[PDB]
Parts: sequence; structure tokens; C-alpha cells
Amino acid sequence: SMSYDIQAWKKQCEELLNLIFQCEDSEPFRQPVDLLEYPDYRDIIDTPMDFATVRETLEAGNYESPMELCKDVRLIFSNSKAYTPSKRSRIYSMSLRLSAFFEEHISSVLSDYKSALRFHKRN
Ligand SMILES: Cc1ccccc1NC(N)=S
Repeated sequence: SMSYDIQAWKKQCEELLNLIFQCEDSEPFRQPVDLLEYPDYRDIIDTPMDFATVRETLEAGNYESPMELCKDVRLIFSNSKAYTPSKRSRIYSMSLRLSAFFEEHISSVLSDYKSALRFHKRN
């Protein structure tokens, strides 16, 4: 059970997603972009991603690890940098703040999970 629990990352990521939805900085990134308002979004972005999608994928049981979750969240940020490239944009700034918040918090979730992995593989 609790030390080196390889399932513990799920509730941790659920809690982090909760913090992210609270942050005013996540507002542009909560829901999928709308095609008909930004008709060019798909001209620029190959693989859309948003935090409601990540939260539903996690709820569905479709991430095998926290690294898979982290990949999808990092796609949100990389997509924002491609679509809104200008450092003058407030949206750019928001993206950067929220990325840094995510990367701070996910850090321990990842390290703990990989520790757990390393322990159970060794024993
Ligand atoms: C932040 C934003 C607002 C409106 C339209 C597009 C975007 N960019 C992404 N969601 S990647």
C-alpha cells in the first residue's frame, strides 16, 4: 500500500488539474478552440489540446503514467507558443506563467512515480 504506491499519481494529477482550472491564467486553455471563430487555428495547429480534454482522459483511465499526462499538458503550451508567438501578447505571458506553475507542481509527481517504479522493478 501507501509508500511507493504506483497509482497515487492519479489523484495527485486530478488535484493539480483542479488548481489549474482555478487559475485565471488557464481561462484560454480550458476548452477546445472553436473552428468557426478561429478558422485558421487548424491551419497552424496539428494536434489541438486543452485542459478539459486532459481532465477527461485522466478520468477515463487513458493515461498509463503521469509522463503521458505531462506530454499532453506540454502540448497545450507548445500549441499556444505556435499560435500566439509574440512575447508582447498578454496571452503569451499567461501561457508562460501557467506553464511554470504546472512544471513546478508536476515535478514531484513525476519524480515520486519514477521512484516507485524503480523500487518495484528492483524488488
Ligand atoms: C489562447 C488562445 C485564445 C484564442 C484562440 C487561440 C488560442 N490559443 C490556443 N488555445 S493554443
